[PDB]
Amino acid sequence: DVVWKDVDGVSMPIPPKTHPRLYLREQQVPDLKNRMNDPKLKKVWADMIKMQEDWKPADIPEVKDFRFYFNQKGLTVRVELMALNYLMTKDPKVGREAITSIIDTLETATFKPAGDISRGIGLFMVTGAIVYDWCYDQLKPEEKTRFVKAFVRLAKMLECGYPPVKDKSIVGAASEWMIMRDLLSVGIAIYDEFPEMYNLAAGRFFKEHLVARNWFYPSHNYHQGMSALNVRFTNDLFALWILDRMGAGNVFNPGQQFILYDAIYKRRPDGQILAGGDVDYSRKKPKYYTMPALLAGSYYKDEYLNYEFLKDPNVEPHCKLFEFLWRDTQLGSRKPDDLPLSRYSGSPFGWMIARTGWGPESVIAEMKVNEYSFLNHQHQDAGAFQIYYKGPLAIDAGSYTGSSGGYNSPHNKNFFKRTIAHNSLLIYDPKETFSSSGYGGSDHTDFAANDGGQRLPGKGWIAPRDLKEMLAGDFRTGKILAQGFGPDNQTPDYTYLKGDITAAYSAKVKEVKRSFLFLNLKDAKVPAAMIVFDKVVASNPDFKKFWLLHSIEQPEIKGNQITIKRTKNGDSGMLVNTALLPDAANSNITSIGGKGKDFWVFGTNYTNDPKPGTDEALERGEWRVEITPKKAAAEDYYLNVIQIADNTQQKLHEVKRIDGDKVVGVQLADRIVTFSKTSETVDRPFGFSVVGKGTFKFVMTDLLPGTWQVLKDGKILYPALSAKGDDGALYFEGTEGTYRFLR
Amino acid sequence: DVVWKDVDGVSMPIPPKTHPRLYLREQQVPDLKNRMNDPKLKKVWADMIKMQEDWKPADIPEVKDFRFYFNQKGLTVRVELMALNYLMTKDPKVGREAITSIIDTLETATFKPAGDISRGIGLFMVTGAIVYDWCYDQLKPEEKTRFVKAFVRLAKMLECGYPPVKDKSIVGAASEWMIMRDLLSVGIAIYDEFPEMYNLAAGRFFKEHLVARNWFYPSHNYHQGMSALNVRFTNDLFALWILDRMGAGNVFNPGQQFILYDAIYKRRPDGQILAGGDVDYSRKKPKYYTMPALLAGSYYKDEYLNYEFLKDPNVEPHCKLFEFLWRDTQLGSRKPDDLPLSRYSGSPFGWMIARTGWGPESVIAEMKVNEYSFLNHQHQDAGAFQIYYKGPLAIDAGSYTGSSGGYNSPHNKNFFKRTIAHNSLLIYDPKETFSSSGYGGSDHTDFAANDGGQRLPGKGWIAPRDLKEMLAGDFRTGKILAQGFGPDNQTPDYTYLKGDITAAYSAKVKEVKRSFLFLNLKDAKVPAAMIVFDKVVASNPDFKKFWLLHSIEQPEIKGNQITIKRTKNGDSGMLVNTALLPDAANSNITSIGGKGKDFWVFGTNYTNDPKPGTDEALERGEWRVEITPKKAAAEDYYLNVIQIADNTQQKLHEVKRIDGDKVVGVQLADRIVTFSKTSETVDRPFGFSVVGKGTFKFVMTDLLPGTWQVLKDGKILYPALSAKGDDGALYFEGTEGTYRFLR
Ligand SMILES: CC(=O)N[C@@H]1[C@@H](O)[C@H](O[C@@H]2O[C@H](C(=O)O)[C@@H](O[C@H]3O[C@H](CO)[C@@H](O[C@@H]4OC(C(=O)O)=C[C@H](O)[C@H]4O)[C@H](O)[C@H]3NC(C)=O)[C@H](O)[C@H]2O)[C@@H](CO)O[C@H]1O
Ligand SMILES: CC(=O)N[C@@H]1[C@@H](O)[C@H](O[C@@H]2O[C@H](C(=O)O)[C@@H](O[C@H]3O[C@H](CO)[C@@H](O[C@@H]4OC(C(=O)O)=C[C@H](O)[C@H]4O)[C@H](O)[C@H]3NC(C)=O)[C@H](O)[C@H]2O)[C@@H](CO)O[C@H]1O
Ligand SMILES: [Zn+2]
Ligand SMILES: [Zn+2]
Repeated sequence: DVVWKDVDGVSMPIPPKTHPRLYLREQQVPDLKNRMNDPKLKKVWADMIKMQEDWKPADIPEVKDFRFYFNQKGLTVRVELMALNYLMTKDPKVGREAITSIIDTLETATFKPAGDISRGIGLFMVTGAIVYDWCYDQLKPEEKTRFVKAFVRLAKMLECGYPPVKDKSIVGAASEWMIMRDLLSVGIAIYDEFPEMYNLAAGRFFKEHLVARNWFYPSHNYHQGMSALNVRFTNDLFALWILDRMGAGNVFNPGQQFILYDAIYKRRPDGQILAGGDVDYSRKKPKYYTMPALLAGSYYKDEYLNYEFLKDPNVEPHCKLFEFLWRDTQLGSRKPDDLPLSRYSGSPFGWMIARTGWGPESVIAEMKVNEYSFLNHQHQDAGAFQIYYKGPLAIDAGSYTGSSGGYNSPHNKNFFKRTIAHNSLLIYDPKETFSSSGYGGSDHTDFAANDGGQRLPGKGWIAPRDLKEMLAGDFRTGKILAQGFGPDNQTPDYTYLKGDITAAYSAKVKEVKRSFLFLNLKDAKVPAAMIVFDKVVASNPDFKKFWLLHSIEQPEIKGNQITIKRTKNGDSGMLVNTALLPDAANSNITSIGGKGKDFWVFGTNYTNDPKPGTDEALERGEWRVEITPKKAAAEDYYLNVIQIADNTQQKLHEVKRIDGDKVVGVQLADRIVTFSKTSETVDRPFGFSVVGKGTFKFVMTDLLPGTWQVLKDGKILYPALSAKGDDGALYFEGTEGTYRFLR
Repeated sequence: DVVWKDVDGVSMPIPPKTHPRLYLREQQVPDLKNRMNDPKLKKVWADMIKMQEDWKPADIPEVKDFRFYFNQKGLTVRVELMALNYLMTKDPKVGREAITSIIDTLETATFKPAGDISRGIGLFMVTGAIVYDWCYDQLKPEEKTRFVKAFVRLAKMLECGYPPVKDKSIVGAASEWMIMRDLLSVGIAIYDEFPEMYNLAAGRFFKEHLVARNWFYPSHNYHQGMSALNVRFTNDLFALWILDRMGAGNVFNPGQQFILYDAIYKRRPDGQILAGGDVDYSRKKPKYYTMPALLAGSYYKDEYLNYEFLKDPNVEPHCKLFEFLWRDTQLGSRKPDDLPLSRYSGSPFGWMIARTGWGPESVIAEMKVNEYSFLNHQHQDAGAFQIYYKGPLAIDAGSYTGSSGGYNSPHNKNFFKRTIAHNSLLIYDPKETFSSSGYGGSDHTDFAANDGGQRLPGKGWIAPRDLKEMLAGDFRTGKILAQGFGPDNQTPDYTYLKGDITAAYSAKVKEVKRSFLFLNLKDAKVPAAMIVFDKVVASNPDFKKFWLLHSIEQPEIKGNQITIKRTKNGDSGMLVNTALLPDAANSNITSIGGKGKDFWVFGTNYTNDPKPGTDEALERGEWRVEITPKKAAAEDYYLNVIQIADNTQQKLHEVKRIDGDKVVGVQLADRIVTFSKTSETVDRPFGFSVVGKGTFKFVMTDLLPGTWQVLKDGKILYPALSAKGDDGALYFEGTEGTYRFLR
């Protein structure tokens, strides 16, 4: 491998004194002949031969944005294949044709302003880098200088600038192609003649990008939502491949392999993915993570991810070369069916995804804390839950695009990215301000709507530059208190998550806690249920509290019982919530929605109608239920029990609130769940009563870790059970009677 | 109940303006008639009638120490029964007889200096308290003043002094009868006429005693060894009963109920208890915790503890009255047989006791970290292990008393209470001092022997006054890193404990870690095994490292195998330890022992031969094995595998050391166990190979909590398993092959 040296205060690999070193080294060159003859890889080579053809004037848009370049055609493809051919034959004149065909265009290329033009520019730099490195020994001394100058000229055009001192290192445009693929690629190629570019680009990557990613990688997830995952993660994977193939091995935390597992857990039976962050909706074509699946699966030799890639093994034209260079065509492939039904993502996330299966009958439930906010495409949705069953039931509302506009739309700023769009909690301080001066790249606004929701972190709702700035700022939004699933790893009866999300809100609250308990009921009539226990303490009793439940179609409210159904688009799922706390005498349950109220925010509706032929299921939503206390008080508690079944189901389980000693709980089906009445650690004896036939499965939470003793009807049932630290919980089986717990 | 009021800066209950309030209130008085007619409580009443008889001159010792008074006879018993009779009949002249019979003696009683005389003095005060309170309405005004004065005179004689400002509040004489029973009792009785005594005595209890006990109670154990448990804990239980019966409810952490469970777990099949702290040995009569079992069992209505009491329901004479007053004769009783085979005691202890059963064939293994030292009767034994099977095998060596002397003996100071007496670790710094100027009440010595062991905390090896001083001192000796047992709670295949005990030693070390893994092999030929993995980093490579294994009889050393047998006193157990690390080329294994070397400490043997007719089995020990590296180095590791079986078992389990990627481990029987090679958190992929037939049970420790993936032979075995925070472990079954773990 390469030598690692301290450059500008950081340990970094130095590009080896050898060519090629871009995307491969000498030793992989002889294998190109074999990859060429590989059946699997010859469609992709044929594709590249076809890309050599120039655009047809009748198809060339007037605005050539990133899509025009990413759909790479013509000269740049031709020179790349000459460079490749020179690699494989070393015929001097082939290397000459490559160099002479690209040099002049590289020097003079101009790019009219347009959507993400830096992507087109950067791709043009990559073509130059490929030739420079692959045909290096054919370069004349003057040609070397000309390339360098051209490379600098182009780099100055990028959003990150050159030096690359602009934008952000965890999110934003600089967390995409420009540094991790483009600048890096060129830096490596021209290092021997002009080391500055590498020193600067890789310097920022190693100092900032790598540090931030290695920080959250261990919890196997990403923070930009289910769409931005593609572009953002794809680029992490480019840096991974580029530096590895350069000879620096793997520079990322190996946990990087399992990040995409999240996308797998979130796949619906209808080809789409569970919502999260900036996303739009469609029902016309399945959603794919092709490139990340290719790069991650082929590097880490992961069959689950390769299965993901193989669903649609069709890369964007500009990435075809990298599939040809890097794809592992001998790697096996695995359906997700044998994967455990729940997966936990820890700090700084605190996320649980829980399923009842892997097919068309599976319930898919998401529960989130959010210890930190990464902003950009992430939403202020700490504490949010989302449930899908034969259709989206408890939904993550709003849409990224629509009639309102794009990223900068009032809809994004005032609803979509805000708490009120999610199944979370609102405490309304009428005098609270929400500074948004830093949000977006244009059409800025000083303040966003007051939604009674969570803070906008950063300098006017704008992401920090790096982890350094992030940790020193106000981006902490929560603290994971407890978590766990069991008793079986494979098919857990329950999935538990608790967070303190006080830090997500302003000083308008003193304490905001949420405990999720999802139940896999192992039952046909009623496959699943979710229990949500909330403690909210406002600094002013007069700050109105809201508990939100979003849906597509209009909910039915009958007393304490809310029914949500899917009846469209082939969806037939149903959701029924029993409101337990506050009690009947202190509970107001209302629904807001329909046209003019689908995106309602204390006065104003932030209209965002679907663009033509998009979101045919209206998953952006139209309705929400609001539960609010009748009486103004500082401290309040929410207790809600959601059941999930087919919409034709008439008889669900009856729910009982359990009132015991120091505990409040729920009993439905054959399950019992308890929480501390004040949602604090129970460090003293407590107890409650159970009435009902058969055997029940108990989950007791909020318990001081250590040895507990369980008595029933005055007699010892379990002489000693252990509550553990990660969940602070007890699980056991038992029948009806009066229970006592000793600690 | 009573009113709680804040006296001298603490919240504390005020004695009610009513009599009686000592040991009972009006409402329990009518029940005394029933208790009198209770069959179970008649023998105890008859006993008390017999105690009324005075000593016979031919039996009165010339030194009347605490035993002379605790074996209470004569006048004081008579007046107590007259007070009791007055309670039950309210015949004015009975109350008068009680008062007039005791008043003189109380005023003039003198006590010649002798062993723990404060115990006799305090008992005399209790008799006065009983009369004063129970016969209060018969007291003349001048008699009240006389009592008060007499009570003060007597209280000034106590070791704690009066005011009770002397000695210690977590250990020592002041953690016995004098405050928690005696001063407290008198204070309550005379509160209306002289509240100072209660204010002062209860003051210290509530400010100091209670705070310290409530601090460690939650982990259900005690810190003074298996003998001092009686007197020390009994007195905690007196304060419990006295304040409760006064009307203040339970002032202790309810965790108090389960402390004695420890004694139950440590009971051998021969009637004795596993060693720990200051203890002596006998094989003539079973060991009992009668009084603690009585008070704790009857107060908390615990059948397990009542069973303990009923084994020998024979209370010391001076405690007969309290059995009559407080014993629950209707309470049920339980053998320990249904109790889980392992029990964990957390902070500030970090102790695991693990068994294979509850009868004559049970192995009993103890594993200790020690996060703090309480001194007094506790030993400097952080990291120590002890194993019993059909006899004491890996022993806790030395003896409390013997030819050397008592508490102050050179044997106690230089061996018994020191690391070298235990199965732990030594790092010999030849220039280290061990200050002992504060140890003991007499015959003080400035310095104790250098045993290469653990520090002597406190001001010259003397306990702190209270928790306040303790936490601010140098009494921290360890940190629990991980713990756990499973997979089944009832009959765990493994019991795991890991601690960093660096703080137990001086700066002569940088790092000292010990991981215990006990295996219940569920096997007739070889019931159990213990694996011990040690990391030791010295500040000077030249500081000789020792790994200790103590035994009664002479060990056999054959290469890397050490065999220890019991062949005496009906004991037939055997221990075989396979030394894995250091390896053969860096391992020295020697034994020291026999006469002149049984208590050997780098130059000197601290002889302590048994007193006549004591320790028939010589459990004080005679031998130890020392394992030391051949080469001087700063960092060293010990890996030792102990198997346990009958001394007739000829063939044991073959032991294999597992050398893998980032991990070291053990394979024996059907068990696989691994540790981080540096005993650090493994946060990267790791692997190793397993060769052998059949299914194996795996326990991988030192892992980063999160989702792990297990492959073998290059294929997915387990797609996702969860290592939890408390144990940092993975557990699963598998057959032979090449294993790889991903995180
Ligand atoms: C740090 C920070 O907050 N930065 C903000 C920028 O993020 C933001 O820039 C806008 O970012 C969006 C974006 O979604 O990333 C750009 O949208 C364009 O690129 C995306 C992703 O490639 C396109 O989206 C998708 O289309 C498809 C598809 O057609 O199949 C696949 C993906 O799943 C889907 O998400 C999107 O169509 C592009 N839109 C264009 C070209 O108009 C914006 O271009 C970009 O401006 C700025 C905005 O002001 O604010 C920063 O603060
Ligand atoms: C804070 C501190 O460190 N204080 C030190 C004192 O603890 C210490 O005082 C000595 O403490 C011992 C002790 O063991 O507690 C006293 O021993 C006497 O009392 C104990 C308990 O009642 C007797 O022990 C029991 O004997 C029997 C039995 O008779 O069947 C069974 C029990 O299992 C066993 O524990 C012990 O026998 C008593 N002594 C005698 C001679 O009979 C000492 O009297 C007491 O001095 C002092 C010592 O200098 O040092 C302080 O620093
Ligand atoms: Zn959202
Ligand atoms: Zn000891």
